[PDB]
Amino acid sequence: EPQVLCYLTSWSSKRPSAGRFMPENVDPTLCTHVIYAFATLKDHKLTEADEKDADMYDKVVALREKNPNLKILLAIGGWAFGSTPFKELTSNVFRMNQFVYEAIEFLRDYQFNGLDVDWLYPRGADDRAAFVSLLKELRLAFEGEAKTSGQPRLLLTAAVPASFEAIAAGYDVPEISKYLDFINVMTYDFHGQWERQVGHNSPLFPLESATSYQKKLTVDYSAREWVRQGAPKEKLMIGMPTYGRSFTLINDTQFDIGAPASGGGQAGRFTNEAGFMSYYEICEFLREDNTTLVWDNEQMVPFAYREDQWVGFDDERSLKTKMAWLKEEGFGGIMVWSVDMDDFRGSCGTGKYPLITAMKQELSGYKVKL
Ligand SMILES: CC(=O)N[C@@H]1[C@@H](O)[C@H](O[C@@H]2O[C@H](CO)[C@@H](O[C@@H]3O[C@H](CO)[C@@H](O[C@@H]4O[C@H](CO)[C@@H](O[C@@H]5O[C@H](CO)[C@@H](O)[C@H](O)[C@H]5NC(C)=O)[C@H](O)[C@H]4NC(C)=O)[C@H](O)[C@H]3NC(C)=O)[C@H](O)[C@H]2NC(C)=O)[C@@H](CO)O[C@H]1O
Ligand SMILES: *[C@@H]1O[C@H](CO)[C@@H](O)[C@H](O)[C@H]1NC(C)=O
Repeated sequence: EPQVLCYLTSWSSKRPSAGRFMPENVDPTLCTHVIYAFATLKDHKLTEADEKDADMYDKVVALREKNPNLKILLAIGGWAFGSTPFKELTSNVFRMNQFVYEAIEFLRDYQFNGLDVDWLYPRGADDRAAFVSLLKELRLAFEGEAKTSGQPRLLLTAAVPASFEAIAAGYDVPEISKYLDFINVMTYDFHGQWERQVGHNSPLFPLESATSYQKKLTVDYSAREWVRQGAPKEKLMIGMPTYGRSFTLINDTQFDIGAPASGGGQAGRFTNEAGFMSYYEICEFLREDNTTLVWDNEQMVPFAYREDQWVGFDDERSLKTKMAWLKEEGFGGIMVWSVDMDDFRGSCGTGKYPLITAMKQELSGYKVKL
């Protein structure tokens, strides 16, 4: 029963032209869960991050109206949110607990199936405990709300980093595994525009060339590191990106892995952030005159370059290769960032939703067992 958790970004509705994505562009039979990103905290209380995000929460739910087994979650936090609103939330108990109690109310008001807690990232010994405390009080209050109210319990999931260094620094893995329904490993952003050398967003395996250090910055090593630190395989949802990480090359003749980069690459027309492109933006890039598509047979992922623009991404083949690895490793399913950056319109010339469809196909008939 492999689970497929799909993140829906709220800000995708603000995209121009075709890029614009709304909750009813979602194929309600694709994913097993849809997670809406993100909400915020208004004085340590879970709330809408924008005034008529509200009607969107209502639109993203009632995807259930056409798939009643579909679970809809609300996400809190994310990258831009930072760590500060979480240290505050968890600095004292009345604050944290009244957040829990009121979040349930909030969640039930909108008829969300659960909460995805995305604190990026706890660091150090007291952040470690605050994170476990937060997860414990929420999970326990959820359990205890189900038997006072008599409804199916609210779900508790959390997104977690890939880096082994990040795991040690902020994550008591046996403890959070205990309270989380689902552990969403963000096995992407291994390399990107913060770096001055070309590297791939999401390599499954490393180059044989690689330093022992970077042999660790792979989907395979990361997911396994989590298993090593206590994580139950059936709760491990391995992250799958539908975007690629792009670079501007210092020199056009140097396009290989490790090639010097001045920084991020040209923003896509619709996502408007230099450093990455959606998959439908990748497709246009591929269609352009003399773009060179390269398959990395060691890393099992593709990248492509034209002139001084270089992008490493996931396609149908690499994602299926990862599904074969995941079934072989016995993981409980996948997490997708994000449903709105897959080619949902089918403009790439393949099917509609070609990336998530590919992963679905390869997961068919897979039962996770122990
Ligand atoms: C090996 C190692 O240590 N590597 C790290 C590397 O991990 C670090 O990169 C960061 O990784 C984390 C995952 O661990 C990324 O956060 C995840 O993944 C999602 C995709 O990257 C991320 O989506 C981003 O969310 C932002 C909001 O928090 C989006 O900002 C939005 O930008 C829009 C313009 O483009 C704007 O209109 C919106 O208003 C704005 N939204 C908000 C709320 O402000 C951003 O666009 C989006 N990126 C996308 C969609 O591609 C999620 O936040 C998060 N998912 C979760 C929590 O479930 C994070 O993105 C990575 N950071 C960067 C800068 O790439 C890296 C950082 O330097 O360090 C390495 O060492
Ligand atoms: C690009 O790199 C080559 C070496 O591969 C070098 O000879 C050339 O001068 C460079 N071109 C520039 C910096 O414009």
